[PDB]
Amino acid sequence: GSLHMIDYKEIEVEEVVGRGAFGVVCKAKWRAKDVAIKQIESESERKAFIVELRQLSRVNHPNIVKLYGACLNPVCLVMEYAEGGSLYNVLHGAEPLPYYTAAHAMSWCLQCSQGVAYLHSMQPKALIHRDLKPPNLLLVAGGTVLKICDFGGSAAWMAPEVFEGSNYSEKCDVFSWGIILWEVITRRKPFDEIGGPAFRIMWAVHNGTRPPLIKNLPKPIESLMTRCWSKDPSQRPSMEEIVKIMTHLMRYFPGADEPLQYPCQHSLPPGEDGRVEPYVDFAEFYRLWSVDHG
Ligand SMILES: */C1=C/C(=O)[C@@H](O)[C@@H](O)C/C=C/c2cc(OC)cc(O)c2C(=O)O[C@@H](C)C1
Repeated sequence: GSLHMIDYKEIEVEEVVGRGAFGVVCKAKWRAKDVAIKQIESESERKAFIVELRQLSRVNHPNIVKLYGACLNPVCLVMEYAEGGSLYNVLHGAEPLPYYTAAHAMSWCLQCSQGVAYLHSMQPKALIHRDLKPPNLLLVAGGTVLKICDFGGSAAWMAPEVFEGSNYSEKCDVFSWGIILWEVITRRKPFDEIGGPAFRIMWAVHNGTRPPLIKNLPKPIESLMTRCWSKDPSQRPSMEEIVKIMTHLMRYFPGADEPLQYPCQHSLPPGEDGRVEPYVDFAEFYRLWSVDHG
């Protein structure tokens, strides 16, 4: 895999757009176009920036944030600017929050599984993301196109074998994906009710706690979600299987290409009796499903 060699002088560093695992993300201008720059803040980040460089140099997929190139003085990654910001901000950010549909929710998850299945298909060795969560998922094309960034606060999406220090596989990303599917359908932060620190989430998840069940969730979606959540990573489906299932389910989710443009004030969490109400509405799914089946 190859990457551009860029002069920091060619970059017009604009405002800070966020902060990740290491470094800082700024909006910037490079070769008349808009970019996202992840600059180095401390000498300790060098090993991570280099590993991210060699990894992202071989990665080319529509659902993965494109790394245009890099600077080596100072060390900085020049990427495509995801104008729609993070999925976390769309779901849980500052008001006004956008309205979104069951079709957007399923589409975002399909697209995330498409990018992760590409990473897992990597030869000679599969690439594991290890930090799949809404802050690391970015949106473009009016909030309709999802792109994964920052390959590995995260305890709520972490597979129990990972924090157990156990030998884990690409099945840890499948667990995180299952949590994200619950999170987009409910528009709730997973394990928000469990007060911090992280060890309290880890203890609960390690003991079998999973997000509450969704009232009126279609049985095929419920089965997929809970299989992804399995304690035993060998019982979880592969990403290739999630892609196929999610692809087939989209026939009952039209409208995923509709940009996010509507204001939303639905933004009120009802209650918790072991079961939560979905934020999205499955009425149209059930209707479209009946036409095909009976
Ligand atoms: C991808 C994820 C990441 O580090 C997160 O911490 C993220 O939430 C920070 C924000 C990144 C960001 C934000 C915008 O618009 C607000 C646009 C972008 O292109 C990016 C971006 O590319 O972030 C990645 C470098 C990291």
